[PDB]
Amino acid sequence: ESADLRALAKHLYDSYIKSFPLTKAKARAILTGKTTDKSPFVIYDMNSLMMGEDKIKFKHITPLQEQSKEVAIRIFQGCQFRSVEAVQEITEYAKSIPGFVNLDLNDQVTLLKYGVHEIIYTMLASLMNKDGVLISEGQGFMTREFLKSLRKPFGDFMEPKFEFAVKFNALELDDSDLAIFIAVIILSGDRPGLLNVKPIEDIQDNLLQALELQLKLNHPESSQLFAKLLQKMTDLRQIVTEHVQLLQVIKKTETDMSLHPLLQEIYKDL
Amino acid sequence: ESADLRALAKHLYDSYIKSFPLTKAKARAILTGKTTDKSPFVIYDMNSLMMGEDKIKFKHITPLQEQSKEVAIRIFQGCQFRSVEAVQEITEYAKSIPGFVNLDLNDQVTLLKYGVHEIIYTMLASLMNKDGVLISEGQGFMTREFLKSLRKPFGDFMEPKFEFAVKFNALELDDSDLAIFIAVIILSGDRPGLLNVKPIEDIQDNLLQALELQLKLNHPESSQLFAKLLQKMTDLRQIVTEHVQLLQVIKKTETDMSLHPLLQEIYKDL
Ligand SMILES: O=C(O)[C@H](Cc1ccccc1)Oc1ccc(Cc2ccccc2)cc1
Repeated sequence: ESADLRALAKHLYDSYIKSFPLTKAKARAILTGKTTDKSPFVIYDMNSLMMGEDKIKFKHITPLQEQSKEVAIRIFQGCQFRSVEAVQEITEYAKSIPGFVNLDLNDQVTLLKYGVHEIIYTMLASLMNKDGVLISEGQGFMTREFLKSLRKPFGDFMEPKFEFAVKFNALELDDSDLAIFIAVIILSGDRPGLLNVKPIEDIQDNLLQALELQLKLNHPESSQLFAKLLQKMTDLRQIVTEHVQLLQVIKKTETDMSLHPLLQEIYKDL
Repeated sequence: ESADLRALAKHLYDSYIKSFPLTKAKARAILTGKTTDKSPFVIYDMNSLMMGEDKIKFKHITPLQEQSKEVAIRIFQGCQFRSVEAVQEITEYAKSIPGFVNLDLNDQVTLLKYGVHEIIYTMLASLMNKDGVLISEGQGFMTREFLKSLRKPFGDFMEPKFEFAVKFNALELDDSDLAIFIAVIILSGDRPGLLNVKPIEDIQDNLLQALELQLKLNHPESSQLFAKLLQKMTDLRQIVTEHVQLLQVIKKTETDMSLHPLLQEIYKDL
């Protein structure tokens, strides 16, 4: 019954709105869009980052570049702090998906553990355009150039996400569409270690059904949009795999430090 | 008009039968012992192997292998042969996909280059069950266990293909379904280096519509089969990537062995 599907879609949208502060609609207004009423601080250079990190609402380290903590490192570690926040927002959203809390607890943890990275990059694209990505709740904007000019190991960290974003954003999905897509990603079914795959696939089946109707009604002229979005799931997987890769490579840069115990703890691997 | 999509489905199924000598229909009839009009000889150890060249057409070695191209080598030299053969069969099929031959020559080559191995693993599943795979046009059957017991590097080649096969086969697709799915794979558009992406996406869109109708009519009770099939496209990409690194390992261990020219061209790093 299209009734239930349309109902499911609205529910996910409302839940999505309350779990994620920065929506794509908002990010878009700020980005390429005009909506010039409070332009974001732009970070396009070392001086920009420096002469602005003290003026921006960032919570970690202050701008200090002179043989004391490399810029690239501080920026990378900065993305970790934010990803850790996103994880909690995503976890809260997952709990609103009909049926999720009723699943085996271990399976719930497994789905979140393997789905968080794919969701993070999916939503990150909402805050990106070909020229840069929004930062700090949208109060900042770090250029694509400045990021690619960072240290050798770190100058290739965001590029692949930028490439994905450009292609993903070409589908012109809106929040209402994304709310359902993100739920499909969470209720995968092929994650390793799952104990009871049936209820998970049963829910995804219902979610996919809802996603298809949402796309047909919200994008009547976009032929086969459903199929195209689903194929983007292969691009996300590669982004993630490729990501843990550069991560291990970085692991061979910073290691033994008797001052990171409690801090390194808060930031595991995911 | 669904009428035009049905005609396209028929066309592709027709060309598929004409290009691929060993269909899934024939493979299942051979595998399901219920049909013993012509059963396969089974290879599950060295002795069976020796006896294999007896009744089966094996131009390889039968006796000793250690000091004369070991078994593992003989088997993969044979595998290399079938793949090149498979590539030629797929290339022949590609030309029948409406619009393919009318594309920029450079793009035709790029589409085949990236799509060929994804198709091979899809079709290779038609020849597999949880315990082994048909060989030599169905005259033989080599055990999964036998293959996994080969020399350190050679024993890791097939296992992931079997793992893929067992799950892909759970979808219960038949030849008419696969003919359209294979065509969908070839006309990607997100392949690296494409010159004219639009004409490619226009063809894939039409093929996707054809695939969706086919699965709805041929599998009326298989909810979200279309979406489930499309997601399998992520498993294929992974298999290709692992396969490549294994290949790079062999190239360094067997400095006397050679990767066939046609396959060397298709492959590349990164
Ligand atoms: O990579 C390929 O194109 C083929 C693809 C394939 C793999 C499994 C079944 C069918 C086709 O699989 C190969 C795997 C290893 C090798 C290594 C090899 C090189 C020279 C001689 C013997 C083996 C060659 C092909």
